[PDB]
Amino acid sequence: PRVVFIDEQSGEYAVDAQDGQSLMEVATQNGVPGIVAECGGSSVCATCRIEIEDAWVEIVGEANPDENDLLQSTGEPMTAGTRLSCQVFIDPSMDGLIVRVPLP
Amino acid sequence: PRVVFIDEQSGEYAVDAQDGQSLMEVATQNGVPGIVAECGGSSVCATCRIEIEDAWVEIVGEANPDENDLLQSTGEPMTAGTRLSCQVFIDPSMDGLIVRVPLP
Ligand code: FES
Ligand code: FES
Repeated sequence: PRVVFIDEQSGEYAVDAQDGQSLMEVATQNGVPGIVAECGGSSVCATCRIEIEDAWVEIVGEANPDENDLLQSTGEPMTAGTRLSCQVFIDPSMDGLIVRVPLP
Repeated sequence: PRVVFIDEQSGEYAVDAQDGQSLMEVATQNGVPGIVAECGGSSVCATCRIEIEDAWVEIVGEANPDENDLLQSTGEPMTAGTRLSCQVFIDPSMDGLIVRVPLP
């Protein structure tokens, strides 16, 4: 599936993901700046945090409870589309997904 | 990933799924009774309906707008877990997923 990453300082990365890859894996494997897997997908580091662009927020689904716990406690206020990219796994429904990378 | 289908009359089917299969595709390919894909995954026939069970309800996420609309229009019972299985796609987070198959 096609996944787009908004670097709102520089433009949109378009990557071709495979099914079952986590969003964080598709970013770190395609050199998308701003996503780092410090804790390796354990919902501790919150460094992989991404923002689902509005149209896709219902598709992707709200954050899991562990995500919601972490994202409401570590740093920036979360919104409807805020997710840990390590918790979002690519699948056919997500072809064309647009996500924004919280950046500098 | 492992998926479990409850026939509440009969027991629990256990199936090994692959990433990127829809849950409906998992049910129909492994002979899980009560799941029919009449419209073939276009959110019309609603004969693929399931109910996510237990703590999987947050993991999978609520129904998408097309599912909610269809489940409203057809008067189908909808709980927090109610999904069109054709709209739910297997990915690594769902290993162990338990869903209820509404049966007779
Ligand atoms: S990689 Fe640490 S929270 Fe996602
Ligand atoms: S197959 Fe018809 S709505 Fe799922």
